[PDB]
Amino acid sequence: SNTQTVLPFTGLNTPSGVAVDSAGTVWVTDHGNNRVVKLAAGSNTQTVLPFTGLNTPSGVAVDSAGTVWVTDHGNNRVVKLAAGSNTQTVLPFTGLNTPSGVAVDSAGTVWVTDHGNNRVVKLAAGSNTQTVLPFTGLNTPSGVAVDSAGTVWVTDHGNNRVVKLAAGSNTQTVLPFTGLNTPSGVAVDSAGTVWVTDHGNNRVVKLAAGSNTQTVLPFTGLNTPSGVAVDSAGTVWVTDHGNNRVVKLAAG
Repeated sequence: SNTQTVLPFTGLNTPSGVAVDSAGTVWVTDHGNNRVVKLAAGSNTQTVLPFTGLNTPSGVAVDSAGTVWVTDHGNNRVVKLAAGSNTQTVLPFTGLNTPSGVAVDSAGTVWVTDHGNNRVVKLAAGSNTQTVLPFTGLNTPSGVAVDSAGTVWVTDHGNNRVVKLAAGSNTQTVLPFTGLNTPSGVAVDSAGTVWVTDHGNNRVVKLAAGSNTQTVLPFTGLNTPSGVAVDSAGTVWVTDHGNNRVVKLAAG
């Protein structure tokens, strides 16, 4: 489409990340206000999740159970709230430094871009020992997305590239995006399409599966877009960080 919708969040400051579930509820890390906001599917009024003590939260992920995970960037930790709960838990990652993004799958595995350590880590559900993924040469990685097959995509911000690892692979693959600058976030669908917030170029790009054709989505008025989420229909949500707003565009 050529119709972009501003979601009725209020009072955002430098929003950093966005997640959308299968019901169409939208969660946003409202970075500059140290809070996570939500627009429940069917509602026109946001709520603020009962996390406590966040500092510059950088990213959010949600599963089908409605559990919400947040990279609490300024406190070097990842926090979680189960649906209905008013008290968060802290995941047993170790040695994180200003983590920038998070993704989860249906088994409960949690992946984190450990930005300040130039690495990506994961916790299998139940694990007390994170795994360092076999990426190499990352610089200030900014975001992560996973699919149902366990493939992981990472925006390697400092090197202007997107890298992926399939489950069981120990060889990283650099995707055929071109012309990226300081890319900030990544999203994927189950058709293999990859979307990136190409922050430095104020644009959102799509890489089509197979053809590897790269197109620019016709958002308008973006500035320093910070994060992205997609649904199965190809609707794309973007945290338009420089304008303190969240916008969406339906496919085509």
